[PDB]
Amino acid sequence: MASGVTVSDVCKTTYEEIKKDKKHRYVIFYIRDEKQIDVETVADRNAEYDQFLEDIQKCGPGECRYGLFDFEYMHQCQGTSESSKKQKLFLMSWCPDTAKVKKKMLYSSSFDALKKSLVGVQKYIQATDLSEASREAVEEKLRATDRQ
Repeated sequence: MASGVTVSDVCKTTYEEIKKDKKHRYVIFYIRDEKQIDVETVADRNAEYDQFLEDIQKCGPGECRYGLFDFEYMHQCQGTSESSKKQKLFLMSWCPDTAKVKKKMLYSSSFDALKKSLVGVQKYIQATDLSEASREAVEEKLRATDRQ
């Protein structure tokens, strides 16, 4: 990583689909050649967050990953179960920053780089280790930027 990342076309095609048809519920980005952004994992609502969690950590422990998720979250308030169905896009960087510095240098540039490609996402948050990246930890950061 020499500060300045190239986004692969796989990211564009996924975004153009997820923005219109959104049958690519969440796209997992991987870091390409340690200087480019790539898409090496895609999944839809057929898989749940548990399967998502297990599969990514199975694919690799300590490297850089990203995830753009467009889902309709129903937020209810005041004990009134109106359930405000709000579709929200979130970007999450799955990368152990606490690991090898050569690895965290890579996502350092690309974290802001892909924001240009998947522009329109609401919140971008990083999750380092499996302790920080869990299904519950995912719902916490998505509601933290919401409104009661």
